[PDB]
Amino acid sequence: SLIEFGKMILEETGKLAIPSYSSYGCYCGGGGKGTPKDATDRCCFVHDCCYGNLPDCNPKSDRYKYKRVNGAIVCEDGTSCQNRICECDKAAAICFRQNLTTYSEKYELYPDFLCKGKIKC
Repeated sequence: SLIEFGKMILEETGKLAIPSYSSYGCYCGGGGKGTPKDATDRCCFVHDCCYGNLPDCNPKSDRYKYKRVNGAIVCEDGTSCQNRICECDKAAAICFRQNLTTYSEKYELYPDFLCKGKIKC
């Protein structure tokens, strides 16, 4: 769930999911159209695609558990949806941490009409 995702993001990056990653670019938050603007946005695209691979799961509300072993994120065992959701989210958090040096506030509240283009998962 967004509660766990939010916590991963904060832990990894030192940034609050809302609003740093909830209105960024074309895919972070309410994405769904266009070419991703930068590496962070691409992280959101991949994350959207990962969720899109689980059409009978409910990633926003189904809670999972995770722990850290030596700083690394480890998804605890739960149902099979919880497992897959967690791996999607873990990958996004690490993607965000990897691209922190190019995070650009100019993409915050990015306007919808500028999200142009096409990109398949």
